[PDB]
Amino acid sequence: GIPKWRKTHLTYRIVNYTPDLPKDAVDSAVEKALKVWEEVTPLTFSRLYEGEADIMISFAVREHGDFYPFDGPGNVLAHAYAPGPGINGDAHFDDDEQWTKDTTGTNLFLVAAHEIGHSLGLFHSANTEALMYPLYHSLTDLTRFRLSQDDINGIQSLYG
Amino acid sequence: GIPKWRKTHLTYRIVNYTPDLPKDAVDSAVEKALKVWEEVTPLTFSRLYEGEADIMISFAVREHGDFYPFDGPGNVLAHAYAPGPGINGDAHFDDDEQWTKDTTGTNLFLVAAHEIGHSLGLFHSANTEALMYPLYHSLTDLTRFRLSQDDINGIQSLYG
Ligand SMILES: CC(C)C[C@H](NC(=O)[C@H](CCc1ccc(-c2ccc(F)cc2)cc1)C[C@H](CCCCN1Cc2ccccc2C1=O)C(=O)O)C(=O)Nc1ccccc1
Ligand SMILES: CC(C)C[C@H](NC(=O)[C@H](CCc1ccc(-c2ccc(F)cc2)cc1)C[C@H](CCCCN1Cc2ccccc2C1=O)C(=O)O)C(=O)Nc1ccccc1
Ligand SMILES: [Ca+2]
Ligand SMILES: [Ca+2]
Ligand SMILES: [Ca+2]
Ligand SMILES: [Ca+2]
Ligand SMILES: [Ca+2]
Ligand SMILES: [Ca+2]
Ligand SMILES: [Zn+2]
Ligand SMILES: [Zn+2]
Ligand SMILES: [Zn+2]
Ligand SMILES: [Zn+2]
Repeated sequence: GIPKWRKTHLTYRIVNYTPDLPKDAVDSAVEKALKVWEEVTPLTFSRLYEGEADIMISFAVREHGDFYPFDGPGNVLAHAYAPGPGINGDAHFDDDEQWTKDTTGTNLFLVAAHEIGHSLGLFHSANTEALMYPLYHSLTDLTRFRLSQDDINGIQSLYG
Repeated sequence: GIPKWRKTHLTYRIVNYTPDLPKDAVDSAVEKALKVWEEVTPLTFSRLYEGEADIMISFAVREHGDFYPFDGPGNVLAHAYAPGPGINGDAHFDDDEQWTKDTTGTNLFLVAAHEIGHSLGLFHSANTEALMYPLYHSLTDLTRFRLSQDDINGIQSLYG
């Protein structure tokens, strides 16, 4: 079993942008989310501006080309696929959500970090404070965010 | 993508039993859980008493031969793998839980039905009342259980 990338150097591409935030803010959020994982593993990510990258990142609403259509405001916020070729490893964000860079609304960085966890092969955690918990919740202060030991052990068991 | 069985006739085997309930009660719970899905799809399940079946069902505690050890009482109640050969499609139940046939404790039938959903290729639902919701909750009256329309649409989109 054990679904994981057979390589440690991964590429990603931000296929399109959400109009909720300025371009630079989307880039920063995605970059930060990736750094969260690079800090505790031997993985590195390189950005591509064309073609197909291992991790294709996009914002879409309702039916968007795959088997799982989004559901409008609320409920499912995004979805990501486990490691593998093609659609696998990709992360889609529901643009019917209002993506933010702060504590209000739906914070892009927080959700992006979680989705990338799935793209790397992680399942959910039972720890209510773990990044990989199933339900989203906003933080009072973003600087209070940190990976729980559960998150670290999980990703390290897969890579190193 | 779309992880699903390439066949509609599946076999299952109850590899071992939990001492929490009498044998006949475990068989009944598993049988009922399978019937839940047979009622809304063209799938059929046949029981095997030896060798490897597509869906291997077992009760275990802590480290049990796979990559994901159980965690003692509470937290993760069980885990099942998506369709595929070998360990894929299998469902493991944490025996550190007290499995019951009624509304108290951890109801085996309810959890088994959910796990089988995963074994068939389903992901979680955002509907708090759907069988495929991420968090377990006991019912006041078992006869009040029924698949939500979300559960039905999901399994039917995969099979028929
Ligand atoms: C019952 C759930 C639907 C509830 C819903 N949750 C989601 O939307 C999740 C949110 C993920 C998340 C969790 C914790 C933190 C966090 C924040 C701060 C922090 F400090 C720590 C952690 C951050 C992000 C996104 C998807 C859902 C995948 C669903 C299953 N599916 C379908 C599918 C299709 C294709 C591929 C895979 C899959 C697949 O898995 C995922 O889990 O990745 C939720 O909370 N909604 C919500 C919350 C508040 C307000 C409004 C709505
Ligand atoms: C944050 C969660 C951990 C919380 C926890 N949830 C679980 O344990 C789930 C329970 C499933 C379930 C949900 C609803 C109903 C129901 C009941 C009545 C009804 F009317 C309708 C519905 C029935 C069953 C089982 C696993 C967890 C998979 C975890 C991720 N992992 C690891 C992994 C390893 C290998 C393979 C795959 C996977 C994989 O996915 C799964 O989702 O299948 C919970 O609730 N605990 C709890 C609740 C109450 C008291 C004590 C504890
Ligand atoms: Ca991909
Ligand atoms: Ca949504
Ligand atoms: Ca939006
Ligand atoms: Ca199997
Ligand atoms: Ca447990
Ligand atoms: Ca037990
Ligand atoms: Zn999608
Ligand atoms: Zn998730
Ligand atoms: Zn297991
Ligand atoms: Zn589940």
